[PDB]
Amino acid sequence: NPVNRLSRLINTQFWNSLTRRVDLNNVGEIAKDTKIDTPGAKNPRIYVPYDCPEQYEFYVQASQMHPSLKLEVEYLPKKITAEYVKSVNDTPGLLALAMEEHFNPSTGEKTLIGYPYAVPGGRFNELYGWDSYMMALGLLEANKTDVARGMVEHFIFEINHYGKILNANRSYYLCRSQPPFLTEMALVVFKKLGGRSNPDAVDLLKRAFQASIKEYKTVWTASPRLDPETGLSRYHPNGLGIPPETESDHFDTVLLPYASKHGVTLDEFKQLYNDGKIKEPKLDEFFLHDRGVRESGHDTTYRFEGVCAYLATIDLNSLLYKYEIDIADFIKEFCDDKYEDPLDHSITTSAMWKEMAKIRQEKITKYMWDDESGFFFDYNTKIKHRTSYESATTFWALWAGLATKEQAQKMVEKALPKLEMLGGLAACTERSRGPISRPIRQWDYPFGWAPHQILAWEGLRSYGYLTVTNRLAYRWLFMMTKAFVDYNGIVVEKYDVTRGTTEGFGWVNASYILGLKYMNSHARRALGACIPPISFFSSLRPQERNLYGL
Repeated sequence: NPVNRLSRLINTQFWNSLTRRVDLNNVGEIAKDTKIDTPGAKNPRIYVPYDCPEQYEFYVQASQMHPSLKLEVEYLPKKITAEYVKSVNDTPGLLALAMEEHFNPSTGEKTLIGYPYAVPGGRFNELYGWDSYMMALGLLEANKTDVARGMVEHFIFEINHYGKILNANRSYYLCRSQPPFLTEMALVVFKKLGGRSNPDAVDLLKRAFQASIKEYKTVWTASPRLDPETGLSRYHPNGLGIPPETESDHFDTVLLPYASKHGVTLDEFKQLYNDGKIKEPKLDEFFLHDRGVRESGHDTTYRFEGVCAYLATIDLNSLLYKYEIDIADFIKEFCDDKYEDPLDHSITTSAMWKEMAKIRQEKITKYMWDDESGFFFDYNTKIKHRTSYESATTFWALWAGLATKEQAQKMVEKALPKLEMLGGLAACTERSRGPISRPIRQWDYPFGWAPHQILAWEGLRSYGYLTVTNRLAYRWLFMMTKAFVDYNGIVVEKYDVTRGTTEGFGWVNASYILGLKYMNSHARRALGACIPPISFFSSLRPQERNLYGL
């Protein structure tokens, strides 16, 4: 039965196919990085934080053992600056990550072994960003909890030494973040570990929340990302010049015009830009939004083409609302309601945090909500004006819990129909994508994406619309199954939710196990048979058709 074979292969072989764990012999293998091709990129290189000597000694010991790799091991500046990153663009490295202490039990000798993590696909080696949240949900259902907690340990380390959660732990990503989830990623690994009853769990929860507050205070509610006027935040990272790791021809077409306005070749105009010698400020702005897109993780979409860095999206501000509520909880429960920040001696009560969330809610409802069409549009903060773009992310408001009971009912009724295609939620309505000529962007209609599905499921089920989750979860699980059958045992990164023709893919895999949570015996049987959603709902007694909002 196909849904049992795939499910079986996710829970066992694919997760192992995607685990990574850093010890003294694979370091070379992991740190090898093709994405950049200059001289300096020829030897695998790892960079260590300035204040981690025990870990420096580790990777140096490691580099001597398999010296044929010519692995280089460099300490990082204490003060990591956009100007510095721009320099190491030609000498790129894999950033050191978390590491757990393990001791000999009769001699007592300390050993380092890297906490384990998961890649998004057999064609990667880096710990990626928000991907790791979804994947951690799957790993927890497959009772591989060691790998889920592993990644929380890494995200604390990333925040504590590189100052943010990174797109992925490589040198050339040090200036970009990803959508923040660490609060609820901490919570679920906490609950699965034992909750208050596991002391190791309660230690991890506290660390992950001390670190979460640092991220909130110093990344998202902090300039340049924070818009002071509205109070909301934008994906607006630092960073200089052309992103190195791209396809070399990528920007060649947008660069060529300027290169000829300045009367040089493409290469010379590239070098002269990276060296700061070009005052072409709208080109400086283009690359602002590109780096801003790379931070939203919606890479790319016409929702963000050239506008991303000025947009306070429902995406990020829904996630921050979640941070504000999860943090109030942590303080009133584990800090006796008095959290003083060890960095700046800032005394906050959980009442205060809740108050932060209350105003976020009002602000988001103010600039973003549209009681006619049912959506939460993004708000532009330079043009000071709302968008017409209907995004699947409007449901993050429910995932986070900032929308009112009244608002959700309006969204289910008026907005969910503009987005619900054959196999689930398209990333955006057909209207808002526009026409194609203007190539198609992969986060746009007709594509639908695992993270959008997973968040809308939990978000609907939170506001009481589980009957609607069940219908949506069917259309997804079905379309994934018929592909694994037809495409002859293969799983795919993105899916067309409008029509349908060896390691899995992280959050796709995880999307499957988590949607099966939502299916009864009858439904699984109809899935095994590859019965399309219309046929199957049709085949049902109206009492049970009610279970799918029909």
